[PDB]
Amino acid sequence: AATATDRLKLILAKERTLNLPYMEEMRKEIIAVIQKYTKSSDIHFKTLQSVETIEVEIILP
Amino acid sequence: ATDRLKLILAKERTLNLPYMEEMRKEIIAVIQKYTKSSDIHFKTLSVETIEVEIILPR
Repeated sequence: AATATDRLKLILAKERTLNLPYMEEMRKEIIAVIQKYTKSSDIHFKTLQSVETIEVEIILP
Repeated sequence: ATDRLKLILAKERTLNLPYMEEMRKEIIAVIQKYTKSSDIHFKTLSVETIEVEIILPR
């Protein structure tokens, strides 16, 4: 319903064309930081215009 | 013209998160650690969203 379970959402957008070989490493660390301050353990992260959005859904404790 | 990056951290504005703004700080740090970007813009806008637009330097 419109009440139980607190979520947090993180989006990382970039040029689909762009290189950046560390995106992964960055993803991992970014998530690591969130878990640190939110103590969350339920984390969902998927990838997909021509913009690419690493989407990350985080359920708070 | 310029290669940008953008990040959104969204939450329900009601919800009380003492640590927001710390996460923001830290998270930016990580991004800088990896992008080395000297240019960063963050603003806060039912749903509170923290947006960080980042300009890559390389």
